[PDB]
Amino acid sequence: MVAPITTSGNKVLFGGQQGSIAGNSFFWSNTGWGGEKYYNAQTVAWLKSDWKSSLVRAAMGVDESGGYITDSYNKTRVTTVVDAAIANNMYVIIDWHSHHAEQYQSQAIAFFKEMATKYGNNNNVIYEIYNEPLQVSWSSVIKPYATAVIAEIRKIDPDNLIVVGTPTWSQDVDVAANDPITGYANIAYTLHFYAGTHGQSLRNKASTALSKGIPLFVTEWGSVNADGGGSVATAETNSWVSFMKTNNISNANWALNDKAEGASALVSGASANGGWTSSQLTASGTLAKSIISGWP
Repeated sequence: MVAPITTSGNKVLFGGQQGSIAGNSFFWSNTGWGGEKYYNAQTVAWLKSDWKSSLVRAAMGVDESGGYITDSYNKTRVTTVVDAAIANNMYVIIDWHSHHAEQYQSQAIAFFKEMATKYGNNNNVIYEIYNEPLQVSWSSVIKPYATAVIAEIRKIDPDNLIVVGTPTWSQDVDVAANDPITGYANIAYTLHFYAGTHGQSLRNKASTALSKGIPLFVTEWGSVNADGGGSVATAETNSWVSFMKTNNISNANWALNDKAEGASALVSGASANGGWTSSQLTASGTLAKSIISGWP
């Protein structure tokens, strides 16, 4: 039903043609952290019908407090959002939302094997296997774990996109480009930016990476500071959108959530049933709807 996603050189393709999609990341799924109330079919359908979103990202907390490693119901929140994205003809990222993914390798393999088995025949699904590595080695920390998890997914789901986290909160895509994962089909690399913190020096590294032949996917970006706080950087966000559209870079905005921080798209109390009007969107949410609604 939706077009299958593939990669070829530095391009992420849809039904074999260049293009890109825009949508939304939910906040951490973790029990007690307040983003869980939006993991439901009404909010998913509303992002589709009112924001024209093409994509939702289920950000399943792993080793953080209330994450999947101690609270099994995180997986239920993910499957609820996956089923709803399929029901609404939207792509969906299943995101192992950890800063230490290599330390939970067997758990990550088991989880992605169960997902690939249940969902691997749907074109909608994208596997994101390591949200945000920290200041750790690409060759000696991330790449060996990413290779192990990809080997296992590809034995079950030969095709659907896998997106791999990069060093330094998924900034160092130019490092991954110097030592890419070869031999497996349809693998892209994560770039995260926050417009209040990151500008031209980070676009320069993304340009280097694309020049060296690797495809990028922005599974998370914000218009505020990297810690999720602060003011919307409208002009810097525009420069990033220009860069993403130039290079057909798909993207998910952080976060569809109503916590009292700058990155939250919604004003606190915004209904979990969706139906939000203009005043229930924060400065960041207003700008993200504009970008997503206008995406080519």
